[PDB]
Amino acid sequence: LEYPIGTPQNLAGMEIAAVYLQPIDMEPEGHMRKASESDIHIEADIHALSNNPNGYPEGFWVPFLFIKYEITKVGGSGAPITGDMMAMVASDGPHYGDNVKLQGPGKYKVKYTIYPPNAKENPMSPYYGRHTDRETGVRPWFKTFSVEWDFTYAGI
Amino acid sequence: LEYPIGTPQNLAGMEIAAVYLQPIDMEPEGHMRKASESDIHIEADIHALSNNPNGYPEGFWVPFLFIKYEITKVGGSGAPITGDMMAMVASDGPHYGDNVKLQGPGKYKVKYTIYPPNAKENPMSPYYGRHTDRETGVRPWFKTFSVEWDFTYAGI
Ligand SMILES: [Cu+]
Ligand SMILES: [Cu+]
Ligand SMILES: [Fe+3]
Ligand SMILES: [Fe+3]
Ligand SMILES: [Fe+3]
Ligand SMILES: [Fe+3]
Repeated sequence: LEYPIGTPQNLAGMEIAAVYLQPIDMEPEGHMRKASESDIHIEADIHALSNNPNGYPEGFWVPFLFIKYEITKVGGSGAPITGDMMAMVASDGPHYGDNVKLQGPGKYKVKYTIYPPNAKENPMSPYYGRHTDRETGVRPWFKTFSVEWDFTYAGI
Repeated sequence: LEYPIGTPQNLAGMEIAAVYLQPIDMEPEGHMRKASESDIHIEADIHALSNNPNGYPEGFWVPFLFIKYEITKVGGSGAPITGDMMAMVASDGPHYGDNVKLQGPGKYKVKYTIYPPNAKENPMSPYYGRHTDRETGVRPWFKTFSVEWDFTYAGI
């Protein structure tokens, strides 16, 4: 089962939603924190809106992005939980996610930093292209942006 | 306007169609053969079918694949034209494609070799995951396969 973190935010011709669930098992092994050592599996569900400037039809998953997360416990006496999400596929389709260990129940601040395919930070920069010619060309990639939400962790 | 290469073939829970159009200009530069040095831009349009075993909803583009192509001129006294396609986005959405120089008008044989994200040959093996756990898990990736077509090049 999936639990939402705030309401989805629409930016750069995309709908950015943040959900969480029980920790997961993934292939290749050694990328995700072990489920037994994790608290949640945090996800970034990024999908195209109508008239997306980079050629994606409505509802399509936006691939080859790189998402960095920052999770801070509201009022908590702990450091921010940071990490990088990974592109993966599940029963609900492709998404960006990571297995995370939290700092107990309470209110938390979540911040995602979405990097375009051409970003200096994006390892998949040389693997994904964009047509520029008049006939089949699309608009330049969006510039790196951040997105925040507040959520109450109860303990799932 | 795109021109078709035979009829699409349905394999491994996907619909595999081969098209071509005029050569393109792509960002980043230095990956595609120059449009002035090319004859066509060959594409592989791979989309999910209903009941796709790896979690893709119907119509969705299948990402992180690696496609190798082999183009032979029927009866022609020329070497086969080979290469690797690249994941890119255009006005019609994401796909795999490459700029190719043909050997004049005539009948041709096209052969694509589709590699799953976990393939030894696929550079994007450490970049794309798959849930394996009972609840959110999907079926293992398809095994590497080939698809062939015959087409008549008239000259764009
Ligand atoms: Cu995931
Ligand atoms: Cu292309
Ligand atoms: Fe393994
Ligand atoms: Fe294993
Ligand atoms: Fe999800
Ligand atoms: Fe196309």
